[PDB]
Amino acid sequence: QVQLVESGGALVQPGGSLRLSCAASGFPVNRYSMRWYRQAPGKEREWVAGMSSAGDRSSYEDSVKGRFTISRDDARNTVYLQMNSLKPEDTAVYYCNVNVGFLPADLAWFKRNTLNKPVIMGRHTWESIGRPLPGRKNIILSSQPGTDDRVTWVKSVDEAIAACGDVPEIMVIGGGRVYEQFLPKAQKLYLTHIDAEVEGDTHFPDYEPDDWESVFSEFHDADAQNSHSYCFEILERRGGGMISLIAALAVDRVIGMENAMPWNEYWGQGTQVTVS
Ligand SMILES: NC(=O)C1=CN([C@@H]2O[C@H](COP(=O)(O)OP(=O)(O)OC[C@H]3O[C@@H](n4cnc5c(N)ncnc54)[C@H](OP(=O)(O)O)[C@@H]3O)[C@@H](O)[C@H]2O)C=CC1
Ligand SMILES: COc1cc(Cc2cnc(N)nc2N)cc(OC)c1OC
Repeated sequence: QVQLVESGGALVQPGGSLRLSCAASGFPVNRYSMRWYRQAPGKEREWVAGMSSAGDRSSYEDSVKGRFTISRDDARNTVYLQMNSLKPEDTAVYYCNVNVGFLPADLAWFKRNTLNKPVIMGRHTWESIGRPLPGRKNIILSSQPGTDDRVTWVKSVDEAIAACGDVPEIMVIGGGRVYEQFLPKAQKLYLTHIDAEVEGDTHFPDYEPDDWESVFSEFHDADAQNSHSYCFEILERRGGGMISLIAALAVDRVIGMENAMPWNEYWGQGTQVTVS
């Protein structure tokens, strides 16, 4: 449905020039602000350049100012990154990005309901967040050794729970495969229901409503602060422990698309630029 694919990456000599393009599908580039990011080898993703919805404002990161220029062709539904005077430090995977909404209310809800609790998440969700959640014991499930010694890495559901210790509540924070496993064990669901019709590749497991009793619920219209209407909800299991799940669900239980939340943004595949 919605898809971005970059091209133009190449091996290029220092001082040379390159032009990246990002072909968009499923939406018009001139309706949203488009952004370029890049991730140098074994480094964290950084923002490179962006262009506003109307095409009037172009912003650049310090290290590329005067060398890169972003532009777009409304007809070809494509964004471009002209890169000149390439430096070896420009070496990275370059990623196209579209900003289709924001929902800070859900992130405030998430923070408020997880601070001072341990959080369990799968490896893909760790990658989607990209950073430890401060003020929380982070527990990541993965069959493979960890890659970040700031968080606790575990190899099984039972170890994840044991890693939490004796706490009154454990928060399972995603993603789809992890939710499936912890749903049968959960006493409580914190849900954000988002009024967004999006396809994704990750879903919240179907929970049966008669299994669950709503103890809190609160609908908020969309406005200039949250671009989709949303409804917070807290459910308790009829006939239950300390395990809670917290998740934000768009229509039909979609929770994710390529390690991002599709009510807010979509990412491209990335194109490799090597300056050497
Ligand atoms: N809207 C929302 O509320 C949320 C949305 N999301 C979205 O969900 C998507 C990711 O969900 P998903 O793709 O399901 O991946 P998950 O985040 O559930 O993590 C999957 C990985 O976790 C590890 N894992 C899971 N169970 C076990 C186990 N029993 N023992 C060992 N390792 C285990 C494996 O890692 P390995 O392969 O290393 O063994 C597995 O591949 C992303 O798009 C993200 O944006 C994420 C969080 C919340
Ligand atoms: C703190 O930032 C993120 C948090 C989450 C997890 C999460 C986010 N919102 C809700 N309601 N439940 C969750 N389990 C997921 C994210 O990406 C999928 C985040 O980055 C945007």
